[PDB]
Amino acid sequence: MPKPINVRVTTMDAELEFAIQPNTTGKQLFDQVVKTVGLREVWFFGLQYVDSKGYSTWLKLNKKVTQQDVKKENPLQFKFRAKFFPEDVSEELIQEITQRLFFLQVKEAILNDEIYCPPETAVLLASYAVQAKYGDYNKEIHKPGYLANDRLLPQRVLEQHKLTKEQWEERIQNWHEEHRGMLREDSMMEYLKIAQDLEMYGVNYFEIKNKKGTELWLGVDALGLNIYEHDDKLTPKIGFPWSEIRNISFNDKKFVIKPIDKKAPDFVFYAPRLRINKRILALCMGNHELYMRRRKP
Ligand SMILES: O=P(O)(O)O[C@@H]1[C@H](O)[C@H](O)[C@@H](OP(=O)(O)O)[C@H](OP(=O)(O)O)[C@H]1O
Repeated sequence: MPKPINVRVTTMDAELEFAIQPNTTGKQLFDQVVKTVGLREVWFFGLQYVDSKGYSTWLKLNKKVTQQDVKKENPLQFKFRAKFFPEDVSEELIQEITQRLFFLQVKEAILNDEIYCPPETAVLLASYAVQAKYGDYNKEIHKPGYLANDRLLPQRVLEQHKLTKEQWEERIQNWHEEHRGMLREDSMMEYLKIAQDLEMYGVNYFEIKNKKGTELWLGVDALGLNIYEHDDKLTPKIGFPWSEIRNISFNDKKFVIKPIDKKAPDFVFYAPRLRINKRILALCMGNHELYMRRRKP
């Protein structure tokens, strides 16, 4: 009689562990996590893991987690993260819990430079993050240098020799002071409001190439498909909202965008490995279904 498998699921700010059955499905496991967290806006999330070959991967709901080549470790390692992003944080993130998990994930991303962010904006962001952690600024508790141990800015901004840490840190203090009567909840939501407008926010980039053989970037967001030149991942060269796409399919390393736009050329591009296009497709499918449920429903 088969022994249970140990699994470790980690949210941005929590450690969860379960004892799964040899025949448990990704869906049943997802069900457990969500029920345990009390998350309701489930359509945004999913479970992430690394496969035996080393790649990061999204867990398939409709299968036995045991049949998904997830790198064998004692407690199996899983990461609960947001897979899809809303079009407007304010209208779609209702639960206080969902709001927090998005703030925590987006912040990390900013902090790692995964999402470009102008220095002055970065400081402005950092200030809300502290109002959320340290509450209101009290001159007696929050003595100067109360942040010198915090990770607040990306390493990219600190490289601004125009100022120094303590300088940058007091810049943030100014903005912290200005946020006095602000709730924790509200501050995290302002952070999200400011970050959702950043060009690189919510877009999944993929290294691609066209007929010509030229390097190109492919972005999949909640709103459609964007093709970026190489030196610029902020501003698209050609776009394709979900309401402008008639059909998208891939051949081996062949991707065809069929535009609803009756008298417009099909856009075609080639992606490196096959398992890549496989995932690019899954995202398109997802952001598309989420795009519809926002209108037609
Ligand atoms: O029939 P199953 O048990 O789902 O078997 C396949 C498995 O779930 C893959 O992970 C999935 O790729 P995605 O990650 O792109 O879903 C593939 O989809 P496909 O058949 O549409 O390639 C499925 O066929």
